[PDB]
Amino acid sequence: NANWEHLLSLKRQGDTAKRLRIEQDDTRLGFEVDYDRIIFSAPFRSLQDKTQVITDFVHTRLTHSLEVSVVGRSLGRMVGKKLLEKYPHLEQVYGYKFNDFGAIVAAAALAHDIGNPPFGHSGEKAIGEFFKNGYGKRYKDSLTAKEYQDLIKFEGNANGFKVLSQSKPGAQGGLRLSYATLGAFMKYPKESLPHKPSDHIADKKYGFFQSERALFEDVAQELGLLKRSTTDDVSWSRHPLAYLVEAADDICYTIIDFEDGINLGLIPEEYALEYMVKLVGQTIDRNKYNALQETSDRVSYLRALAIGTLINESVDTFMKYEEEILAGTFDQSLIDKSNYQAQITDIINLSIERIYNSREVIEKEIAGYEILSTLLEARCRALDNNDTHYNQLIQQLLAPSLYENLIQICAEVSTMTDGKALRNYKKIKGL
Amino acid sequence: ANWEHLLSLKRQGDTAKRLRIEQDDTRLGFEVDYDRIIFSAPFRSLQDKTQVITDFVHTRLTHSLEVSVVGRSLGRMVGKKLLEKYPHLEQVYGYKFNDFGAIVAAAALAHDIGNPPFGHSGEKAIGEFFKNGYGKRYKDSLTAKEYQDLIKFEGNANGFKVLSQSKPGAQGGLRLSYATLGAFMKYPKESLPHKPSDHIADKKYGFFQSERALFEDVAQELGLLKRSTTDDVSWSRHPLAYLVEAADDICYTIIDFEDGINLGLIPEEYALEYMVKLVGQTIDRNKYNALQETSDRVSYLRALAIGTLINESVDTFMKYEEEILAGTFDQSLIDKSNYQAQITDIINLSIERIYNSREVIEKEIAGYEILSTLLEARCRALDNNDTHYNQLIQQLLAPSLYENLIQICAEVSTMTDGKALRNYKKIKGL
Ligand SMILES: [Mn+2]
Ligand SMILES: [Mn+2]
Repeated sequence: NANWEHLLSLKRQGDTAKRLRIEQDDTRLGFEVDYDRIIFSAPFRSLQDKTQVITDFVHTRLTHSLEVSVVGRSLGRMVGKKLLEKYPHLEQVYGYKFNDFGAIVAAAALAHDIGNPPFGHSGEKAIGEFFKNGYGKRYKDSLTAKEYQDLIKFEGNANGFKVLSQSKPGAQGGLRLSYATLGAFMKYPKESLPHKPSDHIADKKYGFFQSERALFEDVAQELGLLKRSTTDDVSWSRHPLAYLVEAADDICYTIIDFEDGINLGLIPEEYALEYMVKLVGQTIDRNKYNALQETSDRVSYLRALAIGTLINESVDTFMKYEEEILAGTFDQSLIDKSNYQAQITDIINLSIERIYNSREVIEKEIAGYEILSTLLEARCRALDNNDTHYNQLIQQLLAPSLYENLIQICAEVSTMTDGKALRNYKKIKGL
Repeated sequence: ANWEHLLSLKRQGDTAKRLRIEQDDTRLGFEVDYDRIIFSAPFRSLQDKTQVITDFVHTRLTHSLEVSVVGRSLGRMVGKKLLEKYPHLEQVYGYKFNDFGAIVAAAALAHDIGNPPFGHSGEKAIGEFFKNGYGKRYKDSLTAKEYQDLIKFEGNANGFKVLSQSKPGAQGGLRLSYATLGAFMKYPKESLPHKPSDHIADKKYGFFQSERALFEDVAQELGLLKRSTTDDVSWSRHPLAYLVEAADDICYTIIDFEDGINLGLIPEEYALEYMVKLVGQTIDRNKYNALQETSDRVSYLRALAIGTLINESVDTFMKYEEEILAGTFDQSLIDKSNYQAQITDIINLSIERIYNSREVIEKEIAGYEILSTLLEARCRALDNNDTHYNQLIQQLLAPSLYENLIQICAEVSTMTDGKALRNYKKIKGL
């Protein structure tokens, strides 16, 4: 069974001595510094020019990441305060405070989208398609089964972990986030294989590439995560705070996708109160709602309330199943146990029908397949014959072990802004 | 002046006091303020608002987030020292060091939220419209202060308006805590008199006549010191305003320099030359030399210089803490820095190579045309709301005379750079 004293590790990669919570300066608390390191990092700043499914210029992945980190800070503060009541020795002996849990969830949430390719899950699938059926199929017999699985099922979560921890000359350990933050980041503590060994949400995807396996082994050992398999296919039970990072993300994309689609016209405004009345009625001020004269103001009032309702419930679900999560025996997400799962489901379904299957979004994702394939092919052909005049040009333009080279090409194409990607694609194509 | 009152948790419309000891620690009013700004439409609109350069990767949103991060750190470090200097603030009123960081962080997060597009040129295009352009005609129908609001339109005062604008069903706007609004107020003065002293608090003004009564309520709750010797009102800065200003000062000095270097406008060699004193005692030379990319090298130096400037600003603040509390502090915290010469060399280099570059002058020249055109259409429709064309302009751009003109200026100010150009193009047929 896992221990909250080890799960709240302040260790950073390469540390030679232990970091005790009591001995920290509260003005420079490890977990809070993690948040700043992310805000100021080049991968986070690049989210300015990375659009979500809809490209209205005011629907960015930076805003999503920001709002997920805010909701995440709330979730972790409230759970953190209840956990210190249950296990008083964590504050009495180890010096932990409730804002520590707030900070861990907030930093992991803030970073949760940092490694995703452009164009959504279509972007991930364009990359996988490239190595499964495109030019990149040629590498299959030179890679291990799990190196190849990293590629053909390329996963933005796992690319995220690489962005946060990648060593470079003069920058060992990447952003060097606290291990507790890295533990909460990891929604899927498993390798690419075996694929979907169970129906648990933690088994649905994978969380780290082969290139990062040794790194997460260090994190998992320090946190004391529970070994879920020892069959040479490593996987662990989720760090408890990872459920809150997931819940914050789930809450935001459920409610705020709905809001956005109402504002963009894709969802008639009538559905707003219809799908959300159960989630708001115990807290809504009817007088205030009927005075608001603008649709955007009405639906954002409803969204603030729906999000408040879901945070409060998610805290309760965590505390109820707290011992099962600590044992690694909790099989669902926090949101899967919500009493509003009927309402959440109808919301998600309407959002899919009217937004994610809208003609604009389908078009952006189809063009994304072509943009990502073209960039991957220019990179891989340059890797294969670095001697030609053209491939040396391509090398100066796009990038000035075989598996490490391929995964790095994937990481770099994935972290390109939409601006650099399209401009470089157009250049390659003569447009 | 008393830190008990300066740290007020009041929200607009309140009928009873808000005791710090009775706040829920997971719903603290100062931290709620941050989240309200983060989720607000005006803050989201900074996504499509460019700063000096249009690279899509230098937005007013990223600047606002980084100023707020540097402000949280300042508020935090200063807060602990204030609480150790004034222990009754914690043992009696229940304030905590994280409270100062939250106030500074919220005020800093919002500090650019009312700024017009196209930078300081945007502000001057709005003023010229009312001083010598079409808007000149209203001068005889407005008090001196009402007109001065227009001819010297100020992004800072527009930000206060945005944070507090009442609308049906939304009294008080974001309803931020009064301590946060105090921390936001860099220029607690009205548009007149114009630059009374050479003090930075008097270089600009901070609230329009439309918001004068709101800030009067704020200044009274917080117990700010009236420094005005006339009917013209003026207050000494809320002490935390010095930290909000310092966070902004540190970020635009160092990060503009970093941006200019990474963009290509400033040669790389100037990085170490201009920042060696700011980083000499904390830089790891082997780490630096091991960094291969210039971007990563300048990021390292930027993090180091900000670290030095934050520490020095905290020390400066506590050194002059009683003078700031008494409203007798005459400078910015960064004005008192030992690296004033390095800072000035850095600012003057950025001015020469970034702010006067051809690409920035053209954007500003174009910004003038865009803002003047939108202002004239809205004002002509205000004057003759009866014609078919002016009703059309009313539906597209906006679906008491001073109230109407200050509103038109606020709306033109908060338009994204994108909406400004598109609406400008429709008004011109493209
Ligand atoms: Mn997300
Ligand atoms: Mn600024």
